[PDB]
Amino acid sequence: TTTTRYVEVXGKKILQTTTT
Repeated sequence: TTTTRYVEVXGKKILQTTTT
């Protein structure tokens, strides 16, 4: 939960690029 990952969403996936 920091780098470029691909979580399962909308019954598929999606790229993330959020940070804390």
